[PDB]
Amino acid sequence: NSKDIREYLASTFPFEQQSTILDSQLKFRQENLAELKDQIILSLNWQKLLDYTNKLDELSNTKISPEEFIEEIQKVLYKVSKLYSQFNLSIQDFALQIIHSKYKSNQISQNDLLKLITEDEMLKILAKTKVLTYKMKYFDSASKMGINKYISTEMMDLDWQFSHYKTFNDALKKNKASDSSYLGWLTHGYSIKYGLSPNNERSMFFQDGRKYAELYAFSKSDLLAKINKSKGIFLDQNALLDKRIYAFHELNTLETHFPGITSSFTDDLKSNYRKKMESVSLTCQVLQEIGNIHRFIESKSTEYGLFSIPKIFSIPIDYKHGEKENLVSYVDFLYSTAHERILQDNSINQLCLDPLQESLNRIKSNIPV
Repeated sequence: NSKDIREYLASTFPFEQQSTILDSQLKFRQENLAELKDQIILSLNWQKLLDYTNKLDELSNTKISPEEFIEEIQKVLYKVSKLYSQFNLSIQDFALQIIHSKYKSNQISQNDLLKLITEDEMLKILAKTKVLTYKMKYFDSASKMGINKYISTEMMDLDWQFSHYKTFNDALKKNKASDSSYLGWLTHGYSIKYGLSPNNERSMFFQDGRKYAELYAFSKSDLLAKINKSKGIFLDQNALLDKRIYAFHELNTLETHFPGITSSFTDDLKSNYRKKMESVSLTCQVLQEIGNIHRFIESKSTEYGLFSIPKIFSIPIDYKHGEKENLVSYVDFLYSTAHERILQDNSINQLCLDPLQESLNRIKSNIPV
C-alpha cells in the first residue's frame, strides 16, 4: 500500500511538479530570473544578456496582446566563454518557460502557441535547448551516480524542470503528429551531437536532413538494412555495453516517433525484441527517477543545476515527520516495480538488471550516510 507515498509526492517539492511510474511556478520563475540578472550585473556582449533578462522579466509580468508577446519572445529566442554560453542557454530555457506559462495562464491561445512552435527555427530551438539544458543541469550528477548511459531523450521531459517541453510536444501532437515526430528526430540528433549518446560511427538515422526524408518517405509508404543492423547490435549479448545502449536509444526514438518502423513480426517473436525494448526503457525511466531522489537527499546551494531553485524556495534542510520513511517507500516501490516488470535473461540483464542492481547498491549504501 502506497497511500502515504502517493500523498507525500502530491504535496512535496519537486515531486509535486512531475509524475511517477508508481501512478501507472510564475513566482518561482520570477525569482530564478532575478538571480540570473544578479549574476549578469556582477559579470559586467554581456550587455545584451542583461537586455534579454530585463526583456524576459518585462514579458512575464506585464500583460500585453497575444500578438505582441509572439513577436517579442521570437526576437529574444532568434537573437539569443563557458559562463557566457551557460547564461545564454539559461536565457533560452527561460524564454521557453515563459511561453509555457503564458499558454497555461490562458494569456495565449492554442493557435497563438502553434504559430510560434510549428516554425522550423522554433522546433530546432525546442530540440537543442531541451538537450543542452538537461546536459548542463544533470550530466555531472548522472555521471557521478553511473546512470549517464541511460539518459534517454524520450524521458527528459518527464523531469520536473522540463515540464514546459512536454506541453509543447503534446500541443504539436494534437495539431499535426508529424511535427512532433520531426521534433523527436531533431532532439535525438542533438543528443548524439552534444555528447549524450556517444558512438565512434556516425548515425545511420539522425543529424542529416536526407535521413529525416528517407524516414518520412518510408512512413508514407536499405533503410530496413540499417534498422536490422541496429536491432542486431541491441540484441547482441556479446556486444560492448556502449554499442548496445547507443543502438537502444536510436531504436527507442525511431519507435516513439515513427511507430512500426522497427517492427518485424516473425523475427521479433523469436528474439523477444518488444519485451527487451520495454525492459531497457523501464530501466532508463527508473534510473532518472532514482537520480532525482539522490539530488533531493543531497539537498538535506542547489543540486539541480544552474538557476534551478532560488534561495527563497530552496528545499528545507531537515526531514518533515515521516519524510525519511516516505522516501524509502518510494525507492523500494521503484525497484520492486522494476524487478516485477523487467525481462530477466542473460541476453538482456547487462542493459536492465545489472545497472538497476548497481544503482540500488549505490542509493542504499548512501541512505544511512
